[PDB]
Amino acid sequence: EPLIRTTISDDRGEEPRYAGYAASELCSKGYGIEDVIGLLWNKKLPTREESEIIKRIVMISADHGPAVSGAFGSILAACAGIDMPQAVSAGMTMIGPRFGGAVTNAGKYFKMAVEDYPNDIPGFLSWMKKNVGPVPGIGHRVKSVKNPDQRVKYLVSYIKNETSLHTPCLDYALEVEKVTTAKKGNLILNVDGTIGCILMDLDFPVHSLNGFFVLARTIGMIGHWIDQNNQNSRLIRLYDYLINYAVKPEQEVPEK
Amino acid sequence: EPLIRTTISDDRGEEPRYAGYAASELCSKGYGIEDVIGLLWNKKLPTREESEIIKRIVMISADHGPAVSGAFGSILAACAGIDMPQAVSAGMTMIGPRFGGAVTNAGKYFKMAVEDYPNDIPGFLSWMKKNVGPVPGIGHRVKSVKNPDQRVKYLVSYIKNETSLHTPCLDYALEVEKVTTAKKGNLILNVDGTIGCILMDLDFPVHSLNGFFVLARTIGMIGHWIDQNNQNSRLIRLYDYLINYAVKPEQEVPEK
Amino acid sequence: EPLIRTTISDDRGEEPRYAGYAASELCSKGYGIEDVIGLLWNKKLPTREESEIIKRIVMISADHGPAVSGAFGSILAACAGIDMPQAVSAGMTMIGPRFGGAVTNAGKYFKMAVEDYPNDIPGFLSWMKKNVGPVPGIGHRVKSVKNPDQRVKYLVSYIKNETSLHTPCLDYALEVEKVTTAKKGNLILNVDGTIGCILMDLDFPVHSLNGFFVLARTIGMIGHWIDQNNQNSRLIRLYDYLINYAVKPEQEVPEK
Amino acid sequence: EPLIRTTISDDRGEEPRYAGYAASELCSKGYGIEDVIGLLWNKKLPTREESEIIKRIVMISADHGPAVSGAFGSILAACAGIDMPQAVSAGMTMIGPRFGGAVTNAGKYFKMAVEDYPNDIPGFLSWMKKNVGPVPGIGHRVKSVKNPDQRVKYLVSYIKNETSLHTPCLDYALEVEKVTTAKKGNLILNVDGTIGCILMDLDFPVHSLNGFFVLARTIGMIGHWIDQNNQNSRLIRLYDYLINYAVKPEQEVPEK
Repeated sequence: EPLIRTTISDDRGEEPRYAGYAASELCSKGYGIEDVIGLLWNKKLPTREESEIIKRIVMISADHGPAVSGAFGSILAACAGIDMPQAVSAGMTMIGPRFGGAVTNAGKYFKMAVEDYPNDIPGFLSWMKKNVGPVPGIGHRVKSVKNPDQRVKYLVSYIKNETSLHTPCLDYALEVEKVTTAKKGNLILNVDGTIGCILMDLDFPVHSLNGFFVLARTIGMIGHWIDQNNQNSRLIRLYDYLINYAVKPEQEVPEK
Repeated sequence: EPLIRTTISDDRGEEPRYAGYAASELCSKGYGIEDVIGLLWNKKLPTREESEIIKRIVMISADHGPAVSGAFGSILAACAGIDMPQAVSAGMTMIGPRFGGAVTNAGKYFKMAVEDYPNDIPGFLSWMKKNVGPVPGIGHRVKSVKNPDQRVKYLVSYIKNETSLHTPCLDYALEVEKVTTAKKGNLILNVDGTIGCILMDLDFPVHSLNGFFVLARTIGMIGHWIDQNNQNSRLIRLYDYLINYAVKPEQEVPEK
Repeated sequence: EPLIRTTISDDRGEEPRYAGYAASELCSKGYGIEDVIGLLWNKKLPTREESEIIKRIVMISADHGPAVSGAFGSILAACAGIDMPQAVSAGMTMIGPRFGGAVTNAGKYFKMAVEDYPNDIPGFLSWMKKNVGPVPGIGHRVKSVKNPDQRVKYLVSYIKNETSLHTPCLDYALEVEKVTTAKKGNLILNVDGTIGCILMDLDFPVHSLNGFFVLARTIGMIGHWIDQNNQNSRLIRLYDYLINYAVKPEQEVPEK
Repeated sequence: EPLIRTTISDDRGEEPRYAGYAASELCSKGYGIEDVIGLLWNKKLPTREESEIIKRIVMISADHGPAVSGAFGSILAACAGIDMPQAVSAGMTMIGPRFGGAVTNAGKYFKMAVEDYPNDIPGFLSWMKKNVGPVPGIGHRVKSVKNPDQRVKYLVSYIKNETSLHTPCLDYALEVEKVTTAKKGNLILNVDGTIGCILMDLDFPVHSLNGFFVLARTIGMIGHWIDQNNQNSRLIRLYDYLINYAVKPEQEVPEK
């Protein structure tokens, strides 16, 4: 009775087979990292145009500076003298509802919009406000109509002008963006919404969606760990004035 | 007084700059994930031939089945119902001296061989036996002269026949392999030794070396998590006969 | 302006204050680890009976062998040569819906049972079957009416015969057990259900419930890491026959 | 044939046996968490004096505010919406050479001092300066002769006045402190040095020393996670002025 069942990778031969294809044969025939991602996560070789999109999603989301949770977690561990894989694992642990997770929720709700509200953006927005609250993939702290997110503008322009891919989730999100930005300038289609829609339009299943942010941000977290080690950075201690000690009154311990 | 100092990535503009280059501009000009890796880990755009090698190292090492520590850790967490980033972080935590770590040690000692024993393989082997023990990057449990590692054979053949790159560490390791395999057939140049030498020959610094295994194996760990979730796999419990309970004699608790 | 707000601990003096009490003063006056747990997790010094219960919950939950996810994760990392904190972090990552998490759900649903179905076990069981699935805290793979869980029998007997604590959630769960075990012998009140109910009955906040399993099992995971290191245990590799390779048929890679 | 060998815990009976003792029997006879720690980490029931020391080490070490790496890592994950076990695993990942790790080094080097430099503090200090660097367990950022660490003063006073335990490592460290504090007021025997020496003097195995900091700080990290969740704390973003962007000059991407 086997303990585990696996379907994606076979290491038993002279080299691993990813969804039935020999790793060196993928290399030899000119395939890339983006193609191995499609094979191991979706058991399907991407088409030429899908491959170009996967490559761009990873490149555009590789890093977003040291202030955000994943990179900061990796930096904190690097400065505490932790080895690279363990430091990057601490930063990766930050990926969830507030850091990267909106990719999945945006994919889910824009897919629902296409299926249940195809010719009804007001109905979709009304249902979202009532049942979810803010629309996942809409809104940014600083990026806006006046200050666009070039990561979004580039990905959208590339998929629309350099591919023939039909993108109904992304198309719907772009129509919603026109409405939400008319309400408030900061209500843009953000990079999580963009990637979430594109991945649904590339036929990736809902539970694979987070893989793209996890993998891409690992590139950046490894980079931040290397950077801190190159600088011989010292242990981080949060400055006292950055902490609000809203603690209980000091008390004497009562006798038992 | 800033809390942290960063040198690799600037998110303050319309899009991130990786070692001074705009992410969308790298995409537009036909660069890939392998190029973003070079920028974020080494602050240098790889040459055309270096880029082809980085791409192949990642593709060849993306996964090696579910039995090994990283993939198995990710599977265990997936079967316990843990979300993808946290499950992959558990598998990534396994990367160290026995799982992936030999890449760094092989790079270090073959670089030392080139510098200190250039025309003296017997001297290098004698020093290694006395001061280290088995040579890192030499030996495999099942792969041998009779059963070659096609991952090694492919990477070596590609860098030698499809690039003009000078590879002194790899060349030295290949010369050592001829000697060690003459001693015992299983003493091949393994994939860790191969990649470790190539990365030293691509001028990556010693402490960046582990990034390649960490990033590549994240592709596979994400895949294994998705696979277990697609199958709706049940909680793993190690079968009783697989555990040797070499426990102490059962004793009564003494009165205090 | 402050980055974080904290309410539980103040390190600024000659020693830390936990919910207002000096650590050495707690030691001096004969308080224990269980008292520090109550202070840091609930900002309240436990009463003597509450302290006795917290102590017992931790002792009973410290470990449950090497086959379960947390201990096994810690062992896998120990055998891969990973340092103790990082190895224990990998095992801790396994704590979730299938490993330990049922403590919180059992607490939540038995509290709901007391409030919404006080004299109606059939109504509670019907609602649970329809809206949740199997009742959290009910059932075990091997423990049963014939083979009782002495951890449960002890905790129940102690709280009923050695304390005056009012336990409505636990009382309800015990009444449910009388019904479910009459249906099938394995439908016992399990240790997660027992602890979850007791914690609810102790008025511990819903957010804190998982702390008890996390802390207690850390004792066992540290032990397993030490044990594997004392034995100089070798790298674990899952035996080939324990893996079902339900992989895709081998295919040639198509030309681009 | 078995995959793993275990010696500390047996779950196969009606309840787990820790180093041969039944968990409920330890509870019944008045033993505590500190006794379970001795059993699972050292396979020996502590004596009453050893038990009192273990209890105090854990209580004194439970937390040291939110500014330090472990607690801060747990807070960062809590504020990113990560579940408790995974958040605490991120904080635990910070435990290493700069955060908690000095306990082991101080134990190791003060044991060496007793064995190799018994009546020779200048010889020990000279060897340490030449071969190690700053003496592990000596020095503090803010605690000094003028501002003592009450955690140290309490533990030292308790073991000297309330036990008959022979403490040669601790005695040596205290003699070193008399010399180093005469050189500079901040060169005190710190809490890591104190605990490390005491653990060595208790004959705990070198492999186990880190267990005490890992376990104790898990109490605090769980507390910090609960605290942030009670407050419904927002996502942390490191303020721009706290980051020094020492980035490369912006450049155009060259054509391939």
